[PDB]
Amino acid sequence: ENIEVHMLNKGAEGAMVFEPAYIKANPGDTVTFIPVDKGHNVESIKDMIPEGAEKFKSKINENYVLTVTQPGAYLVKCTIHYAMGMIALIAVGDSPANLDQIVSAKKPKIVQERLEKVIASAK
Ligand SMILES: [Cu+2]
Repeated sequence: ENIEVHMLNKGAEGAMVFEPAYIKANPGDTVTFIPVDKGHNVESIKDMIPEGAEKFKSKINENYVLTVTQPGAYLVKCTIHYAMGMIALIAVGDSPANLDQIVSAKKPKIVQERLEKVIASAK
């Protein structure tokens, strides 16, 4: 199945957000990122995707279809607005083995707070 995600300048959680910011998917699903506001992209974060997965980076303002195969958790960002907290978490399959590692990893304090809300007030 397909899961559609919007990239927005402003949303429920504030400025520069992905909606939804928590995405549950199964191997073989697709995640479609739609730039409803311009100035955004999607890129996988170094060491914050499962082992075996390839990294990716889309073009600014492009509609991007991501096919997820390897199970685990994926933290993705908007390259442009990562420092302002623009991130989304994709969880592929149940009990993603690297999720605690991702939560502990080093990242901007604004992104850390949003990530904690996605796993709490999101799952
Ligand atoms: Cu952005």
